[PDB]
Parts: sequence; C-alpha cells; structure tokens
Amino acid sequence: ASVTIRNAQTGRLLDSNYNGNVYTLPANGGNYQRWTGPGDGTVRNAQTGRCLDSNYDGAVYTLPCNGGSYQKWLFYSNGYIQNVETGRVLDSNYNGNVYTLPANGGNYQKWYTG
Ligand SMILES: OC[C@H]1O[C@H](O[C@H]2[C@@H](O)[C@H](O)[C@@H](CO)O[C@@H]2O)[C@@H](O)[C@@H](O)[C@@H]1O
Ligand SMILES: OC[C@H]1O[C@H](O[C@H]2[C@@H](O)[C@H](O)[C@@H](CO)O[C@@H]2O)[C@@H](O)[C@@H](O)[C@@H]1O
Ligand SMILES: OC[C@H]1O[C@H](O[C@H]2[C@@H](O)[C@H](O)[C@@H](CO)O[C@@H]2O)[C@@H](O)[C@@H](O)[C@@H]1O
Repeated sequence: ASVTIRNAQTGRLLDSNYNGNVYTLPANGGNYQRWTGPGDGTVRNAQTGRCLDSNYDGAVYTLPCNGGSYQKWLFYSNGYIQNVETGRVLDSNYNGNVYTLPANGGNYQKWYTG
C-alpha cells in the first residue's frame, strides 16, 4: 500500500531523494513519487524509506524515521497535510519547491493523496 501525493494547484507529485531533498515533479512513474503511511503519523518515501520531515523555519526534507513529532503529519479532508509539531502545512510552488507555511486556504496547500 503506497500512494502518490499530488499538489491540487500545480498537479506536480511530492517526491524525494536519498540525499533527503523533498520537491515536486511532474509524474514520471518512479517509486520516489510514492509514499507509505504505517499509521503512526509518518509519511515514508516508498523508494528511500526516509520519513517526510520539516522544521519551524518551514524547511521540508526527509530523514531516517526517528520517532519525533516533526515527522508526524495529519491529513485533513480539505487536502491540507499538517505537521504535528509545528502546525504548519505542506505547501509547494510551480517551480517544484516544497516547504511548510501557516495555513492560508489557497490551493498550493491542498493535496490529493491516493
Ligand atoms: O534515473 C533515476 C530516476 O529518475 C526519475 O526520478 C527523478 C525523481 O522523481 C527522483 O526523485 C530522483 C531521485 O534521485 O531522480 C530523478 O530526478 C525516475 O525515472 C526514476 O524512476 C529513476 O529511478
Ligand atoms: O533534538 C532536536 C530534534 O531531534 C530530532 O529531530 C530531527 C528532525 O527530525 C527534525 O525535523 C529537526 C527539526 O529542527 O530536528 C532534528 O534534526 C528528533 O529527536 C526530535 O524529536 C527532536 O526535537
Ligand atoms: O497570491 C499568491 C498565492 O499566495 C498564497 O500562497 C502562498 C503559498 O502558500 C504558495 O505556496 C506560493 C506559491 O507560489 O505562493 C504564496 O507564497 C495563497 O493565498 C494562494 O492562494 C495565492 O495564489
């Protein structure tokens, strides 16, 4: 069981690499664009096994999963993906940058997961 996480505004897929960088890219069929969620709050890259992660400065990255709540995420019915620790929401732009920001209701902060 793995899902893609697609930005509602740009259509680009959340994606990450073994270096820990998180970004969005047009869908390319690769496993780096699939994510698993064991049900402990984590969103884990299907290819690298690293956990989606972010800090209070709004940086998003992956790290090996370490049990901290920076690596826990809440999926809302409106498509927000909120960081448990910071309460900021996963966000991205047309150029492929991924970050978190306080929720502003706009579509860049909305994601389709499936
Ligand atoms: O050939 C490597 C890799 O390329 C494509 O994936 C891109 C991106 O989605 C991945 O996050 C990064 C990981 O470093 O690589 C590319 O930039 C896909 O074709 C993928 O299947 C392939 O393994
Ligand atoms: O001790 C700080 C922090 O360490 C670990 O969290 C790491 C990472 O997952 C976090 O995203 C960033 C946020 O700045 O900090 C570390 O690099 C965890 O042990 C965490 O619970 C702890 O607060
Ligand atoms: O007015 C532009 C844009 O501003 C607000 O969104 C911000 C951020 O959430 C987006 O990721 C980036 C993407 O370029 O833009 C802003 O920093 C929202 O109000 C959004 O509805 C609006 O288009």
